[PDB]
Amino acid sequence: ATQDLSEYYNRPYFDLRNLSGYREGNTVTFINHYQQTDVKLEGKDKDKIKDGNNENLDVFVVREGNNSIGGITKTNRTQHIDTVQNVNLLVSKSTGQHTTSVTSTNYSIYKEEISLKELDFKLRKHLIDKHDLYKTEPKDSKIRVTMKNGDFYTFELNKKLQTHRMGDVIDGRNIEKIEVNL
Ligand SMILES: CC(=O)N[C@H]1[C@H]([C@H](O)[C@H](O)CO)O[C@@](O[C@@H]2[C@@H](O)[C@H](n3cc(CO)nn3)O[C@H](CO)[C@@H]2O)(C(=O)O)C[C@@H]1O
Repeated sequence: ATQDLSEYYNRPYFDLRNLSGYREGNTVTFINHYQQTDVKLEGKDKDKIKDGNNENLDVFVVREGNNSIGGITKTNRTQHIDTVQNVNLLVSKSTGQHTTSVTSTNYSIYKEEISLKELDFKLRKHLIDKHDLYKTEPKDSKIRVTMKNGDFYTFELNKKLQTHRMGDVIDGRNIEKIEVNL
């Protein structure tokens, strides 16, 4: 399962921007000058995308198992050459009963609207790359994303993000900080 988790979060992802998605049923189809991708609506995403053509979407694609789940957002209304938000990321690791660390960095946000799919996947890749995630059993460790209004979103690192959450989106301007406890 840990193996499975690392295989999943090590997969490539594709960050598509400002294109059309065509909803037929519970599937949104995207076409690139490179790939056709079919994206499943499994959650509250089902309630916002219109049947037929939807313009000016972005989508965060991870091939499952060219099928991906969720990760669809409104594209940015304006070009933001500067970032949308700077977010303190705070990782805490206990390399034993004797030693604890905190890494404290800046996570830039470039999207007005971002999916949980994107946060979950990117943070986990980060954590794999720089903090040995999934070299050990994850147990109880969680990412937590906290907003300015105190609302929060939890990602449990012992399982994949729940498919019904992949299409949930938040306002990237209102993310306050991100905290992880390995
Ligand atoms: C609503 C809000 O502002 N935050 C709220 C979040 C948030 O609604 C969801 O993350 C959106 O996807 O949910 C919290 O709880 C989740 C559970 O919602 C989620 N869940 C439950 C089930 C089955 O009943 N399937 N998924 O499970 C996770 C942990 O894996 C969380 O508990 C959250 O993310 O923290 C509560 C939070 O206040």
